[PDB]
Amino acid sequence: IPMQEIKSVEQQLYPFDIYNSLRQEAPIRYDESRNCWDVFDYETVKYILKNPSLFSSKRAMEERQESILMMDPPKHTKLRNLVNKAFTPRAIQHLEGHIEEIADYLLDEVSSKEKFDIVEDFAGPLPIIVIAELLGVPIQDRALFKKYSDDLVSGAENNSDEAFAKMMQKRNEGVIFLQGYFKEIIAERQQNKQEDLISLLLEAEIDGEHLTEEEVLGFCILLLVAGNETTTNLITNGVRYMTEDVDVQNEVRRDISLVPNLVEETLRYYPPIQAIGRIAAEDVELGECKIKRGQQVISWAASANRDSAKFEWPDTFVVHRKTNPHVSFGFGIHFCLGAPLARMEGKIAFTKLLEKGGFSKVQNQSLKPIDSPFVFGVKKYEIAFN
Ligand code: HEM
Repeated sequence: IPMQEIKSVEQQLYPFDIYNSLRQEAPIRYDESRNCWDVFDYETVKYILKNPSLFSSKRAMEERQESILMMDPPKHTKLRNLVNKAFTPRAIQHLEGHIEEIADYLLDEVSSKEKFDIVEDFAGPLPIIVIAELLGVPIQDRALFKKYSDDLVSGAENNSDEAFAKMMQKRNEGVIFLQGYFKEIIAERQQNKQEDLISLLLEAEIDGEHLTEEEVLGFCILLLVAGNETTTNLITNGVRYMTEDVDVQNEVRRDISLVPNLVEETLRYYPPIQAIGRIAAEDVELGECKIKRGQQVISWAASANRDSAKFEWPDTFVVHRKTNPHVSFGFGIHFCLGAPLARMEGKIAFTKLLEKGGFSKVQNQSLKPIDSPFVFGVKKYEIAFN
């Protein structure tokens, strides 16, 4: 359910001027229609995230509990600490070759094609293949794995009651499949360990505590939910920017060391996740606004990422920033566990693309935004190499 200031399709595809205006009028505002507080300014987004005691990640138990994302300390702290070791930049760095092999593979499958969808053909599959490798999905089981991960976040045929129904069947059908499949794999690895993440998670120990199989199960479902579409949107949003501003593409193709800046600046400018939800746990005054216990507090990273108070040239895509303290991965204790992996898949994806040569956006597409108003990315983006 989107905010009323976002009217057309073209605004969903570039709402940043809208959010910027809103940030100037009211850094905090209550939207009666959506029954929530929106926060647009960086300093107050940072503060919300940095104070889990005031602003909670907990959710109504009717909605699913996506593992650590929807926990508060002290529980969140214990579980994160058990899954942490596997996601640091050093821990995953060794995957660079495999991720390179995959991106090479995916681009080789579209060589004689004169145009292709970066989503379906490249950016969508890369995270699925990688997290499959990482988790320990055998290669021979990827097809169904990919299929229901795809199904997990599928769009709709229309925004009706009929197609929203159909989609939610499909999504939920995938969560069920994936819960069954992992439950099967967790169990497999529970009694015979393999050289993979699921096994590594089962063996973790901190203060004598282990994760339960159900915690590993839920964490594995989270990695797909949290890790696939967002990374896919990173690669696609980046390819989108690099075809909207070709000089940026060509600058980075010539100084390939700029790709890490390209990735952070894509995250800042075209953030795959544009908003973070919290439920207020106490009454708290933000500026002059009186936020009450129980109220929903949406912090907009896409607005925050462009705050004149924190970022120079906030509406200009710059690959030479000295710091890029966006909140596209959040901030604080819930800071994306997958940022090193997303940053590496992002880096490799952009590199292989640039090394293949110039590429351009294909003429006369109807760019279709992702349905959620918390997500920023497109369902399809056709490009062509020259
Ligand atoms: C560009 C890609 C990604 C973006 C933009 C992104 C964004 C985020 C954000 C904003 C949060 C914090 C949400 C909150 O504070 O409530 C988060 C959390 C998380 N992300 Fe991502 N994510 C990305 C990729 C990934 C990947 C690839 C993985 C793993 C494969 C991953 C795993 C997680 C997990 C497990 C959490 C929960 C951490 C916690 O709650 O303590 N993310 N992500």
